[PDB]
Amino acid sequence: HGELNLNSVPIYNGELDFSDKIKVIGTLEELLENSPCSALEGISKWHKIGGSVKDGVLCILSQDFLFKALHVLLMSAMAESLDLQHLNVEDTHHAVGKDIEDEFNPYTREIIETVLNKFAVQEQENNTWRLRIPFIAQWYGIQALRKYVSGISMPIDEFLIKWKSLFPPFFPCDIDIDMLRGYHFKPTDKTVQYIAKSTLPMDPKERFKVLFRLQSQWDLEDIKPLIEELNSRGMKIDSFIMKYARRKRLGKKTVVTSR
Repeated sequence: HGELNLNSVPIYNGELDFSDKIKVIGTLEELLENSPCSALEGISKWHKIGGSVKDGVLCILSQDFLFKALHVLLMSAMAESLDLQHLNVEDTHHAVGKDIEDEFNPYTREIIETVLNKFAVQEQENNTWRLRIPFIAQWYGIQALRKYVSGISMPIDEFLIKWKSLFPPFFPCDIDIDMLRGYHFKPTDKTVQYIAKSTLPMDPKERFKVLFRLQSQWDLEDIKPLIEELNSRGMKIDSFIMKYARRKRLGKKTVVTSR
């Protein structure tokens, strides 16, 4: 089957008393034993979907709670001047809990560890993590697209500001709309709009037709992640595009338009 069996794995959205509002899995070892995948596949996928444990219950963080956890992690790590290139769970967990004392702190050690396993890579020195900064930047940008430019467009300079304002002050990343290839289109060359690739036509002629209505000229790198799902012959993407559209290679940039 190749995937984890999430049948009994509940979604955690920051609730106060998770174990009572929830036939539970308590351990990742248990989940792997009951899953039709290898241990390495199961562990890797656990990290990508944001699997965690809360109140002894194996769970999966909701996308809203994962966003909030990453955001407070980044604010707190900058506020304590942690080394974003050498983070350990202990300092990071302490940094986020420092100013959460009078109420409910859902950001336990395991939640912190889930965020780091999703947005960071562990170094083969200590039990230490290095943030994947461009990946975090892209993930923020995707949230900004969905919130601000779902069904309407926005000038590029205004969008970049709203995108940048999600980061902690002094966060060491330069952002660039090219990070969001596969998640947006440019209705004009100075505006941007969100697009969800999952909702595009499964017929390639119809998909290219729809994409040229959104944007009459595409850089090949911009349209590629929106069409590659249909390239089942595995050919070079330029040859695939040439079957359904016109290409013109400029200097090094290829521009693609309808035929």
